[PDB]
Amino acid sequence: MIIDCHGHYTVLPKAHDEWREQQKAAFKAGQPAPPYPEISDDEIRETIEANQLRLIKERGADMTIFSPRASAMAPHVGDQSVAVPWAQACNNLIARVVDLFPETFAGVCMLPQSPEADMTSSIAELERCVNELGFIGCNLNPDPGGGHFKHPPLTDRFWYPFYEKMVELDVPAMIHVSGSCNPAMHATGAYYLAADTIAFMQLLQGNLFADFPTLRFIIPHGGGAVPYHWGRFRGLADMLKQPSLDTLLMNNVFFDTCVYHQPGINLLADVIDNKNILFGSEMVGAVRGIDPTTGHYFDDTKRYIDALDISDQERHAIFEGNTRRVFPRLDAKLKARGL
Amino acid sequence: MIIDCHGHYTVLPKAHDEWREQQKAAFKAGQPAPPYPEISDDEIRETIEANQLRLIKERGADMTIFSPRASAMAPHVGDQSVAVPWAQACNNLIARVVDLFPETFAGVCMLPQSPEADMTSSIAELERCVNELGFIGCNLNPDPGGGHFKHPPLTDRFWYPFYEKMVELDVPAMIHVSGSCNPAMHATGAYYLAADTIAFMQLLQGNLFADFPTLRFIIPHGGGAVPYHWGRFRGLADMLKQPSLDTLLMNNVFFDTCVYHQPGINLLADVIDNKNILFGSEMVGAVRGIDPTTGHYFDDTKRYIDALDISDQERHAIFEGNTRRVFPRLDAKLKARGL
Ligand SMILES: [Zn+2]
Ligand SMILES: [Zn+2]
Repeated sequence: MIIDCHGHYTVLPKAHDEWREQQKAAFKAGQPAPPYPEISDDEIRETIEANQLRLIKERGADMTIFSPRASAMAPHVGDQSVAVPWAQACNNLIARVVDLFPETFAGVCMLPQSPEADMTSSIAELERCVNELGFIGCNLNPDPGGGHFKHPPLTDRFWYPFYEKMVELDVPAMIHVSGSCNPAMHATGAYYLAADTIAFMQLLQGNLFADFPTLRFIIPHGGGAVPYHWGRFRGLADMLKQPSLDTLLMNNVFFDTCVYHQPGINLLADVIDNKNILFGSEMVGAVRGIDPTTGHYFDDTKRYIDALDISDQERHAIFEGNTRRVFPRLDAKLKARGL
Repeated sequence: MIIDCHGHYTVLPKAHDEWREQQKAAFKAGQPAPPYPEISDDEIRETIEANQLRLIKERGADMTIFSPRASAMAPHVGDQSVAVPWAQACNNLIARVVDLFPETFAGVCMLPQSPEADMTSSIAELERCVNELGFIGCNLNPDPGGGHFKHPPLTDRFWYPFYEKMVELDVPAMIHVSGSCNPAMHATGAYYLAADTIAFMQLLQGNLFADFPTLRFIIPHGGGAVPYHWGRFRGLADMLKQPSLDTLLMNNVFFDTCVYHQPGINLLADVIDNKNILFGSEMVGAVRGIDPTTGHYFDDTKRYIDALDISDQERHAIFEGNTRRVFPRLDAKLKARGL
């Protein structure tokens, strides 16, 4: 089995983006937001079937772990009064897609984070999503201010009440920022990668997993700059007098394979331990075109693992095993289906 | 010839970092600057001979392109009254080093940048360092605020008068942030690399080198995250409806070889055209220790170049050929010595 660990609901029913701009325009006008529209299951079936389900079929995947659209999380302007109904509405959409397609999609939640609030409503939405909607994970935005890193590092006690709910519920988080309000910083091509790189160093500077020994993070997009500069990060453990990386982090930190070329993927498999590598592609996302240089899709990352010269034990772990051990609720669901 | 294009004067005379802390502490009230100390040729020569030159010898290099200490250039709080005398004092030390060891060190200057100012004083110090001190390039800081990316992208018209001076003096710039004022961002493990990645995407969003076709940038640390995610950046060129990377950027953008492990060095060599790779090591810098996994130093990047399977012309471009074309003034100085 091939479980795609990274994916967002990007091609949406039209009334959803419509309401989102009315909710945005009503808040900056001092008005309440209009009622959320009704969306048909056939409309939801249409968006999914035309896009995600088609490519999963073509590309030989079985499941995709599905979360709200990453750019549209935009936890900026304005406040919690926008963030909570928006986060709730997007995850309700994710829950409905799983209802219509439960053998293929597993849910991961966005959180109603915003710069002016602590993690109280996100702990609520995580609980609502895991307990009532059957979700298996969350998306954690390390900079809900969106491009100036004006929020505390992930080792800060600001985050500690949130991590306790994660560990009790046994759910991991993918560190994942959203849209950028910084003109100097494009989101999907720079801001995503910088936050990944910064997040990994933040953990390297501290000892979070001394406090939460079972807490597990995924840093997406092959870990930002990190495997490419792996030797730089090992040497900094020594420069900081910190424990070696294999013990400090790599039992709690895992990287996905949304690196969009064979040489980036060849390097990931070469430098990061097989158990820390999770298959992902983030299809219908940042890079939707074909590679002139290969004739295959950029985000068809299975082709890079499939082209690797690895053992079947290694193929099983990237494609299915690693994700099921980091997401226990998904392992438990697949056992209960005999898989 | 073996020229290390990236290197800082990191081990300083005691009074310099001392005077830096008094210039900071005097500004902590309303005071002018304390007396700048006198520094001897023998003290300076000692630090160089105990450090950089000894390692050049053992690592078998001929030249180092030398710039002020990068972490301590960081002009946080406050303004030009600090940034200009600090840069002048810093650049003088590099000038004196080259005076003492001129066949071995070539000078590149830091600039008097600060968040509230334009490039007027930066233009002056570059002219002063190039015209009067004979420098061959500069270090250009895209975020002097020290950790928040609150400054305009490198494509903005804010930067154009400075590029005009770079263009007239025939000096390139290495894109370089400094120390971090962000609690969420360690400098050498995140901020250095995060800025490199953000800098490259900014230029990919626009067409700066249509305006300044002779403008040349070096993005250090193997391009930050950039070669590792080259397919993501190529695929984003189509997503942005933009010209291809080889034509939009790769006649004007150069990457050094400060990637501190063989597989990262293997990837950079693999995806970046030979003409865009400049040998560097940033020795005695962020990572000063030995690699347990290899038995050689992390920052001994020449050893990684030596292990590549490339032609002698290809080795020639990395070690001597590419940098002599990007720093014409040094080509002319080396030509003027018959080499
Ligand atoms: Zn994503
Ligand atoms: Zn440097």
